[PDB]
Amino acid sequence: RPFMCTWSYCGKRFTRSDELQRHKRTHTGEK
Ligand SMILES: [Zn+2]
Repeated sequence: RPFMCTWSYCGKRFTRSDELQRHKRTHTGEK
């Protein structure tokens, strides 16, 4: 699965691109 978050500290792979969008959406700060 070519879906991995860029957050190194995160250390978690994904199966859907949408996940990273929303998950990363709150990886830091708040936005
Ligand atoms: Zn992540």
